[PDB]
Amino acid sequence: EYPVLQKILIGLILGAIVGLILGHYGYADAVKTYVKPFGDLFVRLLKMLVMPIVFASLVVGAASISPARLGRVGVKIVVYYLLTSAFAVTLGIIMARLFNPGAGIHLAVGGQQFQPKQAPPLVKILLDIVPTNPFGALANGQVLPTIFFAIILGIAITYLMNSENEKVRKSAETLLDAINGLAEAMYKIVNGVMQYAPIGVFALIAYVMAEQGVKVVGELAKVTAAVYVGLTLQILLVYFVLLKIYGIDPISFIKKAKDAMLTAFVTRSSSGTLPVTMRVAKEMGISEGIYSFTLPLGATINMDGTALYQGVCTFFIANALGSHLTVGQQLTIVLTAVLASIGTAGVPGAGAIMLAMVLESVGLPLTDPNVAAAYAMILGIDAILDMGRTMVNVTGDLTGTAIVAKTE
Amino acid sequence: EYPVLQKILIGLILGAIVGLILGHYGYADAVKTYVKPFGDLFVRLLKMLVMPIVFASLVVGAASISPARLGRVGVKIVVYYLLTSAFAVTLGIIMARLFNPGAGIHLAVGGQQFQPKQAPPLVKILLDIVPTNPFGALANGQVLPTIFFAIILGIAITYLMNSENEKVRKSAETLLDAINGLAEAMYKIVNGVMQYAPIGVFALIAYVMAEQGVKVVGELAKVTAAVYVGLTLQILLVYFVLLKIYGIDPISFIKKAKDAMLTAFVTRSSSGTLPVTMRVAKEMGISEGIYSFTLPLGATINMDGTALYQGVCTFFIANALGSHLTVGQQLTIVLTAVLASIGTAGVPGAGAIMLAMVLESVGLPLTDPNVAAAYAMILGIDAILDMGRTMVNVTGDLTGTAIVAKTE
Amino acid sequence: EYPVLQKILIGLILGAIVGLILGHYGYADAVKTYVKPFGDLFVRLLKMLVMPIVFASLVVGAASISPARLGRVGVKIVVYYLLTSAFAVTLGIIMARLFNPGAGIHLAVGGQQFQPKQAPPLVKILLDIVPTNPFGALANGQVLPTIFFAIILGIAITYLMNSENEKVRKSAETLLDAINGLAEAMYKIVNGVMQYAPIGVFALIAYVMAEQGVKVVGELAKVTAAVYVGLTLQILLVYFVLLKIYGIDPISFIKKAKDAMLTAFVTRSSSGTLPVTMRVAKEMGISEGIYSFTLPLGATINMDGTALYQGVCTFFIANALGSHLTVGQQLTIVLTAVLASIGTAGVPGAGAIMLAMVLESVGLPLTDPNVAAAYAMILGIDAILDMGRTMVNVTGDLTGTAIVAKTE
Ligand SMILES: N[C@@H](CC(=O)O)C(=O)O
Ligand SMILES: N[C@@H](CC(=O)O)C(=O)O
Ligand SMILES: N[C@@H](CC(=O)O)C(=O)O
Ligand code: NA
Ligand code: NA
Ligand code: NA
Ligand code: NA
Ligand code: NA
Ligand code: NA
Repeated sequence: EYPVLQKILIGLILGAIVGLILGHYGYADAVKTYVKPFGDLFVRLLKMLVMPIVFASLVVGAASISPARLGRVGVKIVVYYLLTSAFAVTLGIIMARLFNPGAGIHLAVGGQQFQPKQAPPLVKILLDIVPTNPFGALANGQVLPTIFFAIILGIAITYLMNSENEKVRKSAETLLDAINGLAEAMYKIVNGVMQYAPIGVFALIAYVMAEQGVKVVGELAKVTAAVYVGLTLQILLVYFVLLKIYGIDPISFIKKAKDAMLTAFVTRSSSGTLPVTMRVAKEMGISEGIYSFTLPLGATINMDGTALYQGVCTFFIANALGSHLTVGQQLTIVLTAVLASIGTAGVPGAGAIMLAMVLESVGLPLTDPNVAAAYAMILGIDAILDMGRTMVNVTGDLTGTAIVAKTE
Repeated sequence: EYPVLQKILIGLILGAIVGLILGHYGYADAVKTYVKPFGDLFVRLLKMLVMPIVFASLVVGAASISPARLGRVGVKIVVYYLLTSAFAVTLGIIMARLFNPGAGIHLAVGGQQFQPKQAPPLVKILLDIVPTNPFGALANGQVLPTIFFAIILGIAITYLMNSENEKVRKSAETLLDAINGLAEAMYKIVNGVMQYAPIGVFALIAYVMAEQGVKVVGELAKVTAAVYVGLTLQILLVYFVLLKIYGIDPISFIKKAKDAMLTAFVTRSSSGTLPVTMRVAKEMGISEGIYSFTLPLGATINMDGTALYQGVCTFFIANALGSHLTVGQQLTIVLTAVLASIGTAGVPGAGAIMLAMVLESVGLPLTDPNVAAAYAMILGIDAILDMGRTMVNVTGDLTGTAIVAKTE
Repeated sequence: EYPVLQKILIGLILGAIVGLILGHYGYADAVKTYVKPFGDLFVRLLKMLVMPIVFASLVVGAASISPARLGRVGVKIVVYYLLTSAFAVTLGIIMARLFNPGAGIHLAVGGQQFQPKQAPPLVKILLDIVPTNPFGALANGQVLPTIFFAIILGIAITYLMNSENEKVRKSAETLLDAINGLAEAMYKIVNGVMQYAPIGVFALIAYVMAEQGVKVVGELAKVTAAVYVGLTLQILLVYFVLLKIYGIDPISFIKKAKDAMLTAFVTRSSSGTLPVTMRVAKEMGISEGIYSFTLPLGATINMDGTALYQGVCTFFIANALGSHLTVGQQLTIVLTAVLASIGTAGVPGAGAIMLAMVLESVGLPLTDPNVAAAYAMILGIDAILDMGRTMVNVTGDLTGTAIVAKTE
């Protein structure tokens, strides 16, 4: 009974209210132990679907599309991704000069120290996209190396169709069918898991507002508004405009990508949201060729929401330490924050941990006593910011896929 | 050559003789390094078949029968499994009052103090039944999450069969067929492995008896006879009885379930016995809809043998510690042992580890010096006790499966 | 554009020359960070293919051929492998008495010490050949357990083809197809990756010669000649001969095993070369039933080149230490090095680590101050000796598969 998109808006509005109120009376722990378990289940059920929906769909996508098209799709979507993420930092820097976050605040030094993780070599990150055991890749996480093998196998399936033989032609047929069976099966599960969505959506914002909704006051409120307006200016001033330029109706696009966004926002897992956003692409008739490859890649590569968050936050820590950033340093963030955004995981809370890499680049390391105590205020409300981020991170990928789709 | 059921009975009788003799002359070391490995190969060979046989069969299972039907079957088998587990504890309690194991014996306090392995939250265990990577589930054991994803998968295939499409209807059929292929194959294998069964049976008891046969004398003899006749009354006073009331011939049931029951007794791994118990279920012509779900679920959930074991051993420790248990402390045993038995793994010797959980609830902890030296005497003959447990643990799943089967 | 078998030879010759030049002028680090990655990309690409190609092919192979044939092929190949490995050591010893590596040399003692790894019991290594989760076998490396289960599955698919049922016989057919689909699909992928091979080959020797080429002077040069002249005399005197005897024209055998021999040489992974060496088998038209099972087993069991290397080194150390080995100690190397060779991993540089095992049997342990400092000279030019080893390790697998196929 009842429409599904309504249930989520009701679970979202009611849950955000129920969270705040329950949380302001000090029931931060009563929500976590009682409410959260239902929001947890919603994420768990989705994660389930990620690996099969991604692997199977993309073998069929790479079998259906031309190997010259797939490669063209690739270069087009990377150029899109890179420029959207670059414009996203500058939008968060402009939002950090418009609003002033932590302008004249002096924070309690010596409270908490942090320890930055040494990032692995670029060579190793790049060579690691080619999996040495595809069964291993599936067996544990690893969407990117899966993407790679999938395409290669999909492509090989096509070459086995052109075969003179009959025994080969059929066995290649039999494989691709069954793989597509799983694919089609998965897209059916996501609907069923979307049926639980409202209950899960309710519980998740109830937890986030109950645990952190009470700390969105003071200079942490002004850093919050700087972000959410900045992200709102990313959806309108960038996506709505680039969809208008490419002749796609931007209003009915939000109609088609509603379920992805609300999941991304609440779930705060770009990775987790993948089977919803992938269905949302099939909803709007984009070829399994294109969206099977662009979405999972964009799940990790394209993070406009994160790119922006790391901008406004770099400025926050720079304002609450006294000294401002050079006009040459403002262009040194744009590069590193896009590099940090690419590198960030499609998992909850990973942006703030990756914000540490864009903090050394400007000159204020996270081992510095007072920088560390400033960072800890932001990490205090990170799950509030995380919600906006992920949603834009996800919206960005779908916007891209739609554009590449109309071009071909 | 030769009948196979006879071979296992010869391997069992000869093995337990050769083991008791060799072990009495102190050749526990020789039988461990020389004979036991042949009994291991049999165990290994069985484990092998579990993942593919469970998964592949249950996908077919959930597609084969109505999603409503599977639901009812579930509620029916859970109501079966709980009541049979609760009857099992009370039967062991009467067996621990009929006999007095550890009646007037004092033990050498301080030999070995045991240690708390903190249990995980039930909310987490329950949440853990949903697998976040179906591959990762299969990849490493994990029967329950696989049961989840399997049913879910199967159920989705059914929906693709009712599709208006042709390309969707065929590729879903193709998939169900391939997965059915695997299922069928793993049944064929378990027949093969069942030919090595006698050799592996021989070696397995030969080791259990060599290692622990001698110690089954004195008060430990009384506690052994307590358990065994208690288990015998579970089969004759509960299984034989409930099979009659439901209109299934108890003796033709025991004939068809023989291989399963023997594997279980010798293997002492309710979980390793799964592919034999699953074959046995198919041998009695039961539907893959029913037994594909019930047997793997019951392999972990329904442990009447473990429940009865924990019963008698609670009374054993209580008698060896002097003070008896109240009528309300005995009704407190019933509930905790049900939890402990369900919570107990289908792996060998695991119930003695969960016995500690049912000893905290009465008021006699495992870290208390003289309880710890009383529990060590039990752990000393646990392999002799484990054989019986596992056998009844597994018999009950088949009994329950058969009963729900006839009713449908 | 351009043939492949030409491109590889130009990459190897130009690459071995560019390597030696760059490294002699101290750029051994420059090659390692710049050139080497390309050569690693090749290895990742091949490795990708090993798990699906080995599994899918052998299930088809074992379903393709008679379980009596496969059994016979197995005993024929094991005999072949053990005999050729034994002969390889006796050839190495004859090279190391003809040449005198480390005759009049006395080394700087005490610089470096080594740590002998504790090898697990043979019974444990044998038992672990049966997997306990086939999905865990694939998931992480584990060619041998896969091999085992693959034959089993293949043989079961067959018995399912003889069933009176329609629904069983078609599902058995469907599964076999989809598995075969993948197998055919992987072989095409190797055709593609072999296109990158010359770029990979060029880089991989650039590295090896840059790092260790310059070290091949003095007494270390005399050992390198000893191993190579031996390995050559294994190719001509053992393969070219045993092939002619069995009636396969050797000259065209080398022609059709070119891609494998050169991948093995440059890549140094007997293991990672397998998808090339399995294709090369198919190219000369050997039955899948035979090479699906001989070649992957051979990758781990049959290492003529390693066995030879261990012979000529066991004679280098002993020469540097001063006191010679007995006639009965030479025959003690023959036995230990065949053993060690069988045990030695299909992975780059493993024979050297395994050389310790054969050294202890002659009475010169690796903990000994001066043995450990001579052994570090051998370990210095290892990649150099490893290239030749690996090639001859693989060639004997193809020679064995070829011979055994001709006898049927
Ligand atoms: N939850 C965010 C993580 C981040 O913003 O760093 C995402 O997956 O996009
Ligand atoms: N062998 C028993 C283990 C136990 O009951 O503790 C089983 O798996 O059923
Ligand atoms: N690279 C060699 C290692 C060895 O010589 O043991 C091989 O894979 O065969
Ligand atoms: Na994203
Ligand atoms: Na990212
Ligand atoms: Na059980
Ligand atoms: Na249990
Ligand atoms: Na080899
Ligand atoms: Na080896």
